[PDB]
Amino acid sequence: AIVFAVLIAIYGVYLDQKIRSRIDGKVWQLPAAVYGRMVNLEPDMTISKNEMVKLLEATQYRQVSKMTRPGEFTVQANSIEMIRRPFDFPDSKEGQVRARLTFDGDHLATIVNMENNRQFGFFRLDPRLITMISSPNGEQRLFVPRSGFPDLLVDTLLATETQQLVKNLFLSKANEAYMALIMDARYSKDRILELYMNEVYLGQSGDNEIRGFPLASLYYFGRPVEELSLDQQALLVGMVLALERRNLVLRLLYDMLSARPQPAFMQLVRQELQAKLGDKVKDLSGVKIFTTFDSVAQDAAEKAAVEGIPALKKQRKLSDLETAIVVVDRFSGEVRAMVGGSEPQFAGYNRAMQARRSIGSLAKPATYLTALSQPKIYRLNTWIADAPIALRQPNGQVWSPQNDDRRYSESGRVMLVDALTRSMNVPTVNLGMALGLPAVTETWIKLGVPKDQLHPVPAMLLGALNLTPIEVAQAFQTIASGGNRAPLSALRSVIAEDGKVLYQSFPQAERAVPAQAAYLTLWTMQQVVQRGTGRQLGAKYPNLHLAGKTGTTNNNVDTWFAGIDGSTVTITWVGRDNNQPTKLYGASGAMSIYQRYLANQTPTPLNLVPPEDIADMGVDYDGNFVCSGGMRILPVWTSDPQSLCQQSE
Ligand SMILES: *C(=O)[C@@H](NC(=O)Cc1cccs1)[C@H]1N=C(C(=O)O)C(=C)CS1
Repeated sequence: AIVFAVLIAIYGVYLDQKIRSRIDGKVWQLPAAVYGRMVNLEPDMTISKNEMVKLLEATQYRQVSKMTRPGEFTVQANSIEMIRRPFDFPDSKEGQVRARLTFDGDHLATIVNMENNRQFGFFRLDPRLITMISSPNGEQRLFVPRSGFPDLLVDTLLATETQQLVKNLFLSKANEAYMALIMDARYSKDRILELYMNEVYLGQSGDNEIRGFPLASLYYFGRPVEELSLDQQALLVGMVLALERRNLVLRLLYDMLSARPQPAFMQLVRQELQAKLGDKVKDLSGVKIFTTFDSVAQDAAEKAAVEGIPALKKQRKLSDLETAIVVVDRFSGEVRAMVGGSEPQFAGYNRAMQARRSIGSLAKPATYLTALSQPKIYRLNTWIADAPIALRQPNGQVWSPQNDDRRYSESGRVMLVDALTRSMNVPTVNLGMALGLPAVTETWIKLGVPKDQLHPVPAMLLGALNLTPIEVAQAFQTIASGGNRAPLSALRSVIAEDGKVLYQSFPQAERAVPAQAAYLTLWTMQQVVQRGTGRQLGAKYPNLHLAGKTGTTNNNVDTWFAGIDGSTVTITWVGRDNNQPTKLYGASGAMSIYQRYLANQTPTPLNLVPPEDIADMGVDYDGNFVCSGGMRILPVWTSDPQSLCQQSE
């Protein structure tokens, strides 16, 4: 019965149909790749040699003595030499660039291409791959075409071992062998290994399969497939006793070689992807997600949390203590770092987005910002009464707020500037009540805090406002930018596999409060750090000229710190998940975590550029403006400083 060779031949044509429907189109449901911030280096930019090495190491760059592969760098007395690895940037796709970065003190002078010895207007740094968004299959892959793999890695694989391809692609011996002779005849020998190098099982991440050479190289070493050393190339081929198999591959093909994710930040990323695009993203294959994430700021914030919390737990003899750190861009609102606990590597509860706590004294700048927005009535030299308060509540209660020392000024008065500097409760209520709670509540709305959290009662002025550190970061960013509310974002762009722009971020800053009131509040916040509540930071970092504010709720249940540098707004919270005493203050708790965060990186000094109609004016001991001289110089929102003439008469 020669009929058999006809029904098996028609099965081969109906197998060639199946190897077409798959390979001609969607081969895999490639998970979405999440990338960090794309840093553009530029001549005259304020970055040091040490700051650049740290930035490089954080972006998966390895320090060497002589460069041979991309993603490597060398350190010299006043320069850095690097082979910037190829990256498919959304703006323009680039390749290998051998560049030299020459420094002059705290700033970069030149970025010169070592191939033609020419200067760069700006030089692009590739972003670090943070994580992959969980695939529906559970099979995690990162697609790279044939060419992307080095010739040595290909040869380490050929041999040991088309036959395997079909097994992992369509099967649960004769069936695959028939498919193998259908495959090899239809597609080129090089196309065959392209699919093989992106199919093979190489690892396990919980209950998510880590398959293919490009994702395995990063999942095991933290460096791309192109930049794999022969010993590492052998191990990746060998996995297709652990040290023994690496050496087993080495002997097959010597003695030297044989001797040799962000759960807090991703919550915001996944939440923003859902809000901006919807359910349309998840279906699409091989999506590229570009975030605002800073590897340098994060590693520094994690280190400050992992080291600071147990150091505070041993000093105050605490059984349990927790923290939350949110770093956002001063001007754009871009979220650079997010810490939701003392264990930022191993987490389920994100304190930076879920721990809704009383803000305390962090509510004070809203009151002074509302006051300073009215320059014809409220200035820095404005006298505020500091005497016993008794306010009527419905029905029979009397609210008598006190300053922390339960004391009042001998004169019964303080200047607005000192009241915020020292975080004095009594004059803050007096000022807040004279302006009225609806005026102070309106400032908060403009600062971008949630509307449903604002209850306009006298207690609001002192800190009866429950917010998460991210909502506090939004409020402080608005004051820090110079009075522009830039809605906080984790997403820069969302790009399809075919290079199609699905989502693109654009600036949407809104003028919330006047620039002058925001400056006057910021300059006053520099006084808290230098001479007021945050004085311990100001003594450690006097040249940074930080603008800050401490927070210490009633019964030491919460310690807050709102730190502002030249480039970032950092909100720190230190407290207990059981809402209990921490034996800590704003300065000793949250601020101690911020210093460590400042020491763990290189911060940008805050040089307040005064906006329009700002004049430095002299006041006498009585607080009255004087023409020439005065024992105190205060900046004033005025277009004609001859407020002095009117005052002197
Ligand atoms: C605001 O936080 C303000 N707190 C209170 O008045 C309630 C108190 C809590 C502990 C003692 S009184 C306080 N501001 C600071 C600060 O950290 O800036 C505190 C030192 C106490 S007054």
